[PDB]
Amino acid sequence: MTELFQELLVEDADEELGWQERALCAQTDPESFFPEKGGSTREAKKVCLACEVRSECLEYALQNDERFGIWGGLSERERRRLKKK
DNA sequence: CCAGATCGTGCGACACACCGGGCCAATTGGCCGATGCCGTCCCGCGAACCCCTCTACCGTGTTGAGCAGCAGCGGCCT
Ligand code: SF4
Repeated sequence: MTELFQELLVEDADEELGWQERALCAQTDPESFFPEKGGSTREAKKVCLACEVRSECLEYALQNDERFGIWGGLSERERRRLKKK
């Protein structure tokens, strides 16, 4: 349908700062990614599943070692066990 | 002519609509409490850092043009 022939051939920016700009969650409620009280961690996991820079997000999160929120489709203890493994 | 598409109607299934129950998984996220390394500070000494002081064969010198005010002088006036 309205796919623009996979981004088409009309582009003038020819400039990218980094993989932040390709983040899908930026098009989405930030609050849902930090479940307070008990919360849930599956809808935002589904959102991350379709992210095109999931690997980069996971790598950056692990390298900087944030212990809050859900990054790369994984929550805190998945990151912790991956770090410990 | 007359037979399937369309639709009427019917029976069933049925994917949930409800609105209410009764428990549970995941997943907590706090810092609880205990343990440990770094920032700040107070000397301790020493290198340097800046200021002050003194040395007595003796030695004695660095263009043109325009406009205006002041000093010297010739010459009355008394
Ligand atoms: S993987 Fe990272 S960048 Fe992508 S949507 Fe999830 S949190 Fe955002």
